[PDB]
Amino acid sequence: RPIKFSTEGATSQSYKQFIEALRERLRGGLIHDIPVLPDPTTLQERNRYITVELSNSDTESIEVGIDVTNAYVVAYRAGTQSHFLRDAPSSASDYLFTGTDQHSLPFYGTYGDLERWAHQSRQQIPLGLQALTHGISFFRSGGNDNEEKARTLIVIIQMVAEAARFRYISNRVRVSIQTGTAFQPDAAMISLENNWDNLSRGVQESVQDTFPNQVTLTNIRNEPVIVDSLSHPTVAVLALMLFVCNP
Ligand SMILES: Nc1ncnc2[nH]cnc12
Repeated sequence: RPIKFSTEGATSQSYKQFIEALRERLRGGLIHDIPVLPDPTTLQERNRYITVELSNSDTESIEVGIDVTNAYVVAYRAGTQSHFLRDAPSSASDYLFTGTDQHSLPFYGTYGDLERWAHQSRQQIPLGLQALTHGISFFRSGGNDNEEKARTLIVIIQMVAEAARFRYISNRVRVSIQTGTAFQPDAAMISLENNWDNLSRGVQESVQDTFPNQVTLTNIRNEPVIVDSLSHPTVAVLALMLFVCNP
């Protein structure tokens, strides 16, 4: 029962509905009124991995497998063949795409390794409906180009997983789809991606609404904004937290 998103005639609303469905499946609870992913140590492995279907048409689609403990993309599938990130958890292949031939990709799923293999940083790689359409077609074609494999995963990871995590990012992608205008992730988006764990930890370890360790983000105007409390307006950007601790 994959959660589905189609690029064909995609709209602001259809993308929003996709992210909302993904967020609702990923949610394991609320901490300080903010959704949090499940604690991996008490999660049953049969409940750990979910699939998203990304389609360009009724006859051109791929699937991506997601670890609900951290919203990580750990694998993708085209037809009878699947491909797992080098650092996919051992159990991922026991539950995802088990009726396929499962291959191991040569790169880790980290931005560091993906950017290394793509020979491009996140800042350089366009996001938006055309980028996603192009990536779906590339994975469905089965092309062996590892540079484009890494670039394509950078696109999918941000338009699916980072979008699920951050309201700022889902909205930015929604605008791209609405307007038909591709975009490069801005410094605010990059800083959110880079600080998800730190923000999740700040919220969940907060004492009287104040973070034990402060978090430095960058704002839409390339200015650095310090976040140290639950009341910081930038905290409203968190749609899903990584589980760190119960408060
Ligand atoms: N593979 C991945 N999936 C989701 N978020 C990520 N952030 C960095 N790598 C990621």
